[PDB]
Amino acid sequence: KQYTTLEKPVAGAPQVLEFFSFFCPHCYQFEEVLHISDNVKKKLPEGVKMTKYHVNFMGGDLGKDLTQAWAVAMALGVEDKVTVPLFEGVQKTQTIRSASDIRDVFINAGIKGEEYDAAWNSFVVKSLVAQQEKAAADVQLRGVPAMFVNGKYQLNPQGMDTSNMDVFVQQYADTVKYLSEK
Repeated sequence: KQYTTLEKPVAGAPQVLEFFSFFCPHCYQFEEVLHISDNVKKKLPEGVKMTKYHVNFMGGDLGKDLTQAWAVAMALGVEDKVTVPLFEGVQKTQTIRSASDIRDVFINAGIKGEEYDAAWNSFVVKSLVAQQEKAAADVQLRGVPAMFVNGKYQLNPQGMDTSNMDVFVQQYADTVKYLSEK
C-alpha cells in the first residue's frame, strides 16, 4: 500500500537510499516543489545517513555525464549548490546539452574550474560512479524517482494522496520514518 518489500533483500545498503535523474520530471517535482529529501531528513533521527544517487538510463549521452557530475558533486560536497541549477538547466531552460554545460553550472555555483576538472577526472569520482551503478543494480532499479529503506522496503507513492502537496510530503516522510524503525 505505502511501500513494498523486496523479494531480494540487500545488505550493506544505507539507511535511506534515493535514486533520481535530472531528466526525470517526477524527480524535478520531488526536489524543487515538494522537497521530499529535506522533509524526510527533518522527520528522521539526527544521525541517519541519507544517500542520493543519480542514474544513467535517462537523457542519452548526457545521462552518463550527469552521473559523473553528480559523483563530482558528492566528492566535493556541493550537492546543496548544484541540485537546483542542474534541474533547471536540464528541464526548465533546457540550456544544458553537453558536458561543458554541466560544468558551467558548477563554475557559476562557485566551484573553481581547476577543482571541477581534477575531480571530474579523479579515480575517486570513478569509484563513486561505480557505487551508484552497483547500488541501483543491487535493487534491480525499475525507474526513478525511488527510495529504499534499509535495503528491504521501497516507498510506493501511488497510494498516497496527491490532492494536497503538504499531505503527500507528510505521508511520504511518515512512511520513511515508519520503515526505518522496522
